[PDB]
Amino acid sequence: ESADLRALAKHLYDSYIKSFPLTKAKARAILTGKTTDKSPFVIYDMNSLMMGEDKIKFKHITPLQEQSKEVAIRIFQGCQFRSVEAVQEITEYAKSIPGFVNLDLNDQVTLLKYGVHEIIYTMLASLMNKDGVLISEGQGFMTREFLKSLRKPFGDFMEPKFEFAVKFNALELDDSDLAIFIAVIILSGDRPGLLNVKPIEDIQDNLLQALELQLKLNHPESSQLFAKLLQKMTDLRQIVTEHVQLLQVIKKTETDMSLHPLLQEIYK
Amino acid sequence: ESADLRALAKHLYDSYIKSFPLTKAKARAILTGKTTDKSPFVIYDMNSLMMGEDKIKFKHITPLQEQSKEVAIRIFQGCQFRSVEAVQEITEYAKSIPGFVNLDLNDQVTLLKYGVHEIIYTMLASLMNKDGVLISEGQGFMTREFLKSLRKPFGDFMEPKFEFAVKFNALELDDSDLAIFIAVIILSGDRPGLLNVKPIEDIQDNLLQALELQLKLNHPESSQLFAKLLQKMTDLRQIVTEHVQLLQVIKKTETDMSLHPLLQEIY
Ligand SMILES: O=C(O)[C@H](Cc1ccc(-c2ccccc2)cc1)Oc1ccc(-c2ccccc2)cc1
Repeated sequence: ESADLRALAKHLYDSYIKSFPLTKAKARAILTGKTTDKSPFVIYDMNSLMMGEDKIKFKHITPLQEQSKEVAIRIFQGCQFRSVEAVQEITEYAKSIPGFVNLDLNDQVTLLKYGVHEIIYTMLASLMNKDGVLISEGQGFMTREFLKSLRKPFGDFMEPKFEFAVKFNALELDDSDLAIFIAVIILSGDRPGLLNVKPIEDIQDNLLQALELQLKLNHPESSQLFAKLLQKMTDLRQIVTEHVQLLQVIKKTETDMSLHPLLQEIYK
Repeated sequence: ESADLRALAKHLYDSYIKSFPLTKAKARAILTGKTTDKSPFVIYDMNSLMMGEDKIKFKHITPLQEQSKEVAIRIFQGCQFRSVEAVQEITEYAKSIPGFVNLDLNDQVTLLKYGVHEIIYTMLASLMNKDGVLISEGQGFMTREFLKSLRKPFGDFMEPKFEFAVKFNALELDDSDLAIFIAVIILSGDRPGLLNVKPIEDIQDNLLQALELQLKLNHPESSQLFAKLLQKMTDLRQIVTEHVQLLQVIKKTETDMSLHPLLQEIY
């Protein structure tokens, strides 16, 4: 019966809300300006950056850079802390996924290990528009151009994201939809090291049906969306892959940089 | 209307047959399956390879392994020769997919250029099983072991395909299913340099609709088969991408040989 999928649809949207403070909806309301209830301070140049710390809560170094942790770093390190906070949230959302907490704990760990970032970059799409990405719970907004215009081993970090995001937001999906999609991303099974695929495959199979229907109802006039959406899961894999190697480059550049353990562990 | 799709699917099935000599069905019967009416010649040992040129018309080389060109290469350069026949077999099939031709000539070429490797490794899983892959018009059968016992680079070459294949075959798809699947791969749409996507996506949307029903009316007991088949295309995009990585190193090997250029152009 569908009614059960719809109920499952309802269940996941409900945990999504409880788990993530900045829903795509809050985010877009901030970007589309129209609803100028609260607009973001815009960081487009080093000048703005220093200013931003003033306007927004930035415990980083506002004044001089180079000799005391340059900008490129503080932004990257500032970025680090956000992923972690992202991981704690996604981890929190997984638990609410029917059947996820009853899987071999080892598996649960593997699913989060490989799922976290494809999910991080999908949610990130929600905070991005052709020209930039919201930061600090939406209080700020940092330009795509300003980001691309960063140092050699740091300016190449976001561009690929933006590209995936521009074509992804293209599908015009909303939170109710992402809720299930990230759930499907989590219960993969092609993950290296899994011990009991079938039980995992058995849940994802239920999620997908839930998605199929969700996309059908939420997007009638949108032909073949479900099919186009699953294919998007391929763009992610690449992004991650490019993300880790470019990441390795850093390890060598600045051996004085420290990768947050919760992230150091996840990577492999 | 389900009538037009059922038609489209049959149309594609009919074409796929005329274009592809060795069908899964065929290869299957032959493989680990029985149907032993003409058992295929096996190549499990460095010695079974040699003497394999006697029967099994190989249009590319004679058996000679003794300080006179290595085996790994002779085999590697064989997979190529065959893939090139493949490309042609695919080009014909591509040209029978409704709308395909009425597409910008540059778009057709682009679609073909990037979607050919994925189509191959998909069809290669037809001729494979966890123990080995069917060779030469299905006349032969080279062992997985042997391929894994090849040269250093040439070693971790086919393995990633054997693993993809095992998992792909698990889906237990038939030629009627594969036929529509191949088309969907071709008419992708997110290919670099395309000029006019709309017509492309429009035809794929249609092929995706066709595939869905196809799988519905042939694997009912199967669940979310469509979804799972679609997420297999990512494992494909990966096989091919990782295949240029193990192929880029080959350039750093056998290429600069004064006597062999007219052959380098062919590939
Ligand atoms: O983290 C974010 O919210 C954004 C988008 C983003 C970018 C990259 C990732 C990322 C995810 C996993 C590993 C590495 C990076 C995750 C999110 O990137 C930012 C970069 C800098 C800042 C920033 C924070 C404080 C002061 C100045 C800039 C904010 C966001």
